[PDB]
This record gives sequence, structure tokens and C-alpha cells, in this order.
Amino acid sequence: DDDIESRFFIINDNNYNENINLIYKDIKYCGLNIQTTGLEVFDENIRLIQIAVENYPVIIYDMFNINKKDILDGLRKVLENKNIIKIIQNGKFDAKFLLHNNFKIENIFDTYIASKLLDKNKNMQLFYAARDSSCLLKLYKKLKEEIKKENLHIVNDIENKCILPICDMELNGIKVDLENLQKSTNEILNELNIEKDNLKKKLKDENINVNSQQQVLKALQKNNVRDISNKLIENTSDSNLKNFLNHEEIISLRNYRRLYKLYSAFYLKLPLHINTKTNKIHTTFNQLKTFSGRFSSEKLQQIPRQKNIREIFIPNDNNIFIIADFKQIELKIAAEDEIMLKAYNNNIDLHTLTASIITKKNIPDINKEDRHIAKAINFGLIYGMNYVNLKNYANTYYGLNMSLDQCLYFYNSKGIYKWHNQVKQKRALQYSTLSNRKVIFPYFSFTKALNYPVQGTCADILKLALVDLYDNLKDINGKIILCVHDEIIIEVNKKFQEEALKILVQSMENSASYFLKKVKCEVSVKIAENWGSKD
DNA sequence: CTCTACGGATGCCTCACAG
DNA sequence: CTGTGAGGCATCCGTAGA
Repeated sequence: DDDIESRFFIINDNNYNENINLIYKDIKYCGLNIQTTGLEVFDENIRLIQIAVENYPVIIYDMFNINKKDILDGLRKVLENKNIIKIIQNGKFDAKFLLHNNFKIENIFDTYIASKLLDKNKNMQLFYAARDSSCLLKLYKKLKEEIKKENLHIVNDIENKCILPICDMELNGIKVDLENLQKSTNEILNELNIEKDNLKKKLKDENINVNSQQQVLKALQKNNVRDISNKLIENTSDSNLKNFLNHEEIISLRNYRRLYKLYSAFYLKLPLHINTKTNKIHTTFNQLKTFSGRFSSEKLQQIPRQKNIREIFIPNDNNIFIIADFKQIELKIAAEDEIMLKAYNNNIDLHTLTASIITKKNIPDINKEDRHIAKAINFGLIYGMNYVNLKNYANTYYGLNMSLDQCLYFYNSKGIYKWHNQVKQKRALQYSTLSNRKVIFPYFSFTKALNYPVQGTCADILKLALVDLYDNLKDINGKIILCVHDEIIIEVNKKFQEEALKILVQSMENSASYFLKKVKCEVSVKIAENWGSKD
């Protein structure tokens, strides 16, 4: 009860008709799907291969009943032909299987990524193999209206060109040094036992459960732990613990807790998710499961940035990491405010600027603490917080001893004013980025309206940089390793180091050039043998 | 508007057991 | 012969802890 091609040819050793390859002559695109025996590319086999050519029954290669390599020759040609688009559903899975089975492939259109982009993160056997192979032709036709027709053109085309870089990143993985891992685990464990012993001595109770909040609270009350104001401790929250630093017990307790979360929540949890036959971890990246459109990962961005932890990630033998970052990509995206644009054009830092406005100092007299405070003020107020919320956010995440009257002065102290007033007045629910990626709110939130275009444009820029990088790296067999925040990490042989550095820089600069017309980005790049070298 | 893990705390649910 | 405290886990839940 539809118009999806449901007839098919079946290819085996007994009926192989060479003339079938004449269907491949002068085609531009075709729907491609496969059927496998399971989910693990290393443990499973390809049961079927489906190729749907327009107006023809699907050519189905029965791989469990094919043993002459010649039968797949014309197939390999289609796969190798850089001028034939392969339309696929779940392109990573099929490409993974084809690569593991020594098939080369290039030019892919994954209809699932495009459909997920039509959704804008709103979250609203042979006959089957034939209809699923041939439906791709019509998805290709319609989803490619939703290329050039839509202005969602830009993002749909770029994510679609980004399909291959994402497969590259997940398939290359990143190698883990288990030595330093278990080592640091034993270290933090010995520090934890030192904490436990020295604190149960400090708690005047050797049998108290240091992991039981009630027992620790009772011991502290018994120990009569009081602050400078002689007030007995009432709760064990770290914020309250900050008020009792005059006692060595709060010292040791906060220490043991920090080391405990570090050890159990990380040193003890991390080994539970690793691959073995390759000693590589292959995490799962979600493309469109965040509100902004940034990448997410599961089973890398929640990994601590401290060099103590990031030193565990190393390149393969004879290779080296190349790490690149955008310098303040979000704020430049926001600028793209007259004062702000002129400052950016004079290469004046936005946080130094805000520090000079709050403190009334001149830019040469602004110190790092001034810039840190200005950073917190900028991220809090630019994204729509009020001074009460600002005080709490600042003290919580930046550890600042500001007063309510101060944050209120900060709040009260032309482009940004106009844009904020426009957002307040319109109270709109639909917003878009410079790629014209779009979102519709369930209700109006000033702060989410301010936050969405910046992060979504950052996502667009990084993804286009990954697309250019993936195309530019083939010549030197470059490997895409990682993308976090506004930074990318690649792994390359050491002899192409500086060349890949330029490729990476030009991959990111051209991407920035596609979106920013009034401001120039800055790329910080380093050559490293570990991920901790950047820090 | 949360989420996650974690132990401690509830909270019934059910089975061997001694009267 | 048969209700029953006990135990015996089995999860659910609070709050950190983000």
C-alpha cells in the first residue's frame, strides 16, 4: 500500500548474472543497507547486502551464499566510486561492517542524522531488506529538499558531511594507559586510607563509619566543633564545612570526601567501561540529545581537566596528538554590541573589558583575579541571571566572597542592552542560530533564549571544522580522536605533525570564516604526547 | 520540573521454626 | 497443625554531588 520498491534480485554463486552490474552504469545515488547477524562488528557477519537502483528491483547479495570474489567486483566498484552517493540508514553500523570486511567506501548520506535534524532536538526478510534499501532513495530526495530549500540547508548539509568524521572519531578511539590508571588508583587509595586513619583519630572515634553522614555529624557534635562565632556545626554540606576551617576535623573530612569521590566515582568506576581486543575505549557520542546541539558522550566531557587525570590518554606507537582549541568562541559568537565589536577588533579581551567597567580600572591595571571575577559576571549576566542568582552562581562555582550589594552594583553597572531589551520585549518562543538551526520553547525563559544561539553556533562551527578536517586528513591518513567543548584532538604520525597542525588550523579557520564575517577567531594549537600537556 | 551513583534507611513480603 | 517473630533480601528513596 505504498510506492517503495519491493521487488528484488538475489545474488548467489549459482545464479550470478554478470549483466546485473550493467544496472550500476551511470548512476548518481543509490540506497544502501545491510543485514547482520548481530551488533558487534568484530563478532558478527554480514548476512545480506542490499543495493537499490532507481526503478529497478533491489540487488541483494546473499553473503552467506557467495564465495567468488568476482561477484562483488562491480559491487566494490560502486562502493569505491567517489561519484556515487550511497544513501544509508544507520551509516556508522554499515560502514563499520564494510570496513572490517575489507570494503572501501566513500560518499554517504545517513537519513537518520538528517531526520534527527528535521526534528531539531524536539524529540517529538528479503522484502524488508528491499523496502528499507529503496526507501532511502525517497528519503534522499526529500531530505535533500531539506538541504538547499530550508536554510536548515546549512546545518543539514554540514551534519550530513559530518557523518563521516563522526564515524572516523568513534572508530579510531583513543588508547588508554592502564599503568598510570591503576597506579593513580592505588595512590588515591593510599591517600584515602591516610585520611580515614588520621580522621578517625581526629574524630576521637576509631569505630565510627566515616561514610555515614549521621555518625560523622554526631561525632562532630560530641567533639564540639564550632566556628569562629562559637556556633556548633549543624550540617555536613561542604558550603557549611567552609565555615569551620579553624578545626582540623573539617580539614580531614573535606579531604577524605574529595579523595573518596575521586577514587570511587572515577578510579573505581572507569575500568567498568573499556574495550579489550584493542585496549581502546569506544564511547558513544550522541549528536542531537542535548538542548543546544553540542556533542554528548556516554559509556568523555565529564572527565576532569586536571593534568593528573588527562595524562592517562596517549597516542598509539609512532603517533602523536595534535590538540586545537578556539579562544573564547562563545563570546565572539555573541558579539557577531558596538563597544564589544570594537574591542574584539582591537583584540581586547571581553573579560578584561568587563573588569575595567566594574572596577573602573584601565585595561593595563586589570589583574587575573579581576578577569576571573569579570568572567563569572559575564557568563552569569550575559545569559540572563539577576544579581541574587548571580551571587549564588559566583560563590558556588567560582568560590568568590562577594556581597549582595556588590553583585547588585555589578548588575546595575549598547548592543547587549538593546539585544537584551529586544529579547525581553518580544518574549518569543522560537529562536535560531547563524546556521538557522531552530528551537521552540515550551514557555518563555529569558536565560535559555540568551543561551541557545551561542552554544548552537559553537556546535555548528566545531562540526564544520570536523568536516573540513575529515576531508583534509585523508591525504596523510590522519585520525580524528576527540571533540570536546570548542576543541578537537587528532592523532597523526609524528612526521606529518606540523602539516596536520596546519590542516587542523585551516580546518577550523575556514569553518569560522564560513560563519563569522565581522570578527576573526584565534586557534590555540599544541603538539603533545599526552592529553595533559595542554594543561 | 532535574540527573547520576550510594549507603543508609524504610517497608513490606515471605519462609523456616519453636511454642 | 499453623500463626509468627525473624530474617532475608529486594528495591525504593533522600541527598549529596555533581
